[PDB]
Amino acid sequence: HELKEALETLKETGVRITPQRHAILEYLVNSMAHPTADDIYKALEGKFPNMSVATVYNNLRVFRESGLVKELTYGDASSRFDFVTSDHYHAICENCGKIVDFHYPGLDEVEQLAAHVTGFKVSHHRLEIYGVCQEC
Amino acid sequence: HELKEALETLKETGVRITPQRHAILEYLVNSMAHPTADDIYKALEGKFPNMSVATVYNNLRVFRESGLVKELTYGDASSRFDFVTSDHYHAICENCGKIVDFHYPGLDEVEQLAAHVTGFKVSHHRLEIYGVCQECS
Ligand SMILES: [Mn+2]
Ligand SMILES: [Mn+2]
Ligand SMILES: [Zn+2]
Ligand SMILES: [Zn+2]
Repeated sequence: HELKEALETLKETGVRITPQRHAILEYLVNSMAHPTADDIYKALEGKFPNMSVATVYNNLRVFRESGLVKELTYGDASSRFDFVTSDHYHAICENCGKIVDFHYPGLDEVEQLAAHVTGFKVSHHRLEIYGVCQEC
Repeated sequence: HELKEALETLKETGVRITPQRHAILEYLVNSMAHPTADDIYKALEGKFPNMSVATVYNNLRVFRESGLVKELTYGDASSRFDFVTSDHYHAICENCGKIVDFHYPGLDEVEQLAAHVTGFKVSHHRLEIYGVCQECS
């Protein structure tokens, strides 16, 4: 399980798992959205009455640092979060902004090709597909 | 041809070409960098003593709107600009931010595949490749 593994990964970097830090994870696993802190907040305010939104935004910043989630920094504005379940391409709606998952290998090529044509130690690549829902 | 065609396209949407508006283009064609307003500014302050940075930032915003240049919005603070041609790929330096340009036909595949697996009216795609120089340079 993705819970099981992730929970051990926290232990590994030190991070102790309080009941709320757990609740945030279980949510990130189950919710096949790409939620923002506030969606996590209002979903979990439960239940966790004394937890602030910044605190969500902090736990997430912990999880990010220990490679248990990616921060979709784009853009503006508020930030979205995936879960490094891996991996993974993003198709976004130009209108509502929803984020269907989808996979496509491969893929390299560049890495490999550009590495050739530019003389660059290629770290990784980012690929986004844009369109519309579903309408929306 | 580069200039010739572009100059005609301004004429097309109406936009009149003053000496400075011209100087900006010739620069954008010649400089196979992906300059920012300020690189264009300090390069052309010349020569064009009375033209402000915002003015550059405006003519470029004109050129953008009439599809003669793309604005590399990413990111944070300053914006980069690339004189549109065809059609087109970017590999970025994680250290100094240099932008080479490569080409990988193609393409698509998805676009097409995703369109199938998600039920989307796929407009376009964006692809960057990240690495390091060259060391840098
Ligand atoms: Mn995703
Ligand atoms: Mn380019
Ligand atoms: Zn939509
Ligand atoms: Zn570099």
